[PDB]
Amino acid sequence: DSFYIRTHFELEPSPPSGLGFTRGDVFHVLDTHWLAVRMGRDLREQERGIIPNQSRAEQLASLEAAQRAEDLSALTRQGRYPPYERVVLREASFKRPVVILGPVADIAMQKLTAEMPDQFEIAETVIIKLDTVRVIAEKDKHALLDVTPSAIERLNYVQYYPIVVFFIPESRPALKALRQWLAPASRRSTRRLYAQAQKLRKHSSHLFTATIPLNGTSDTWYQELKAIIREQQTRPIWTAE
Repeated sequence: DSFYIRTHFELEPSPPSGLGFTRGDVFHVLDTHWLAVRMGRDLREQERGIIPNQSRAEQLASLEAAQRAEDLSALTRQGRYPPYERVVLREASFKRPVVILGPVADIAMQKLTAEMPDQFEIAETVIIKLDTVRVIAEKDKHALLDVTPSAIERLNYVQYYPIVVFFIPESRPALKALRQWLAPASRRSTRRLYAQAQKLRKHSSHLFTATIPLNGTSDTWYQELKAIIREQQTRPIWTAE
């Protein structure tokens, strides 16, 4: 047989063929102890190898449960996901949340809702709740999110699959200029924000669905932004088969 599978328990790599996985990873199982291939955010096949069959998989999961006595295990329970979940690709039947990362999340989010109140609303955070995002997607709008990598992994896990856009700053000066021009009254460290972007790029790259170079003070990055949201909104995402 052949199909796509999503894994809901942890497994360590194993020499030479055995593949390791984490809650949320997806495998194109080529043949059925199963021959499988990992699927990256690219949707392009990556490491080829071996993975446990349904039966061994169920045991390995029961085991990992008993051993209990960004960790996503509470969601696997609250979601009632099985060790293996057969998935297929479909275009989202809802407007996908949009996560803006980088030193202009605030500017980007204000301009979007100001220009298009009917397609965008900022998700209100105090701590972010899924229901907040759900309520906004129900109004048929993109929920705009300013959140951590951890938040992003949770949304990916429950299959809201945000569009994640990271903005790359030229330099601390170049960013201070940009901010002074687009957020004149803003009182926030051009310094804390630049270093934050560096931290995100270093360790969080894997969660980005797009990056966009901040290269001046013109509307270009904002233009590319808008095009990228409308495009990736048509791209097929994983969903339960």
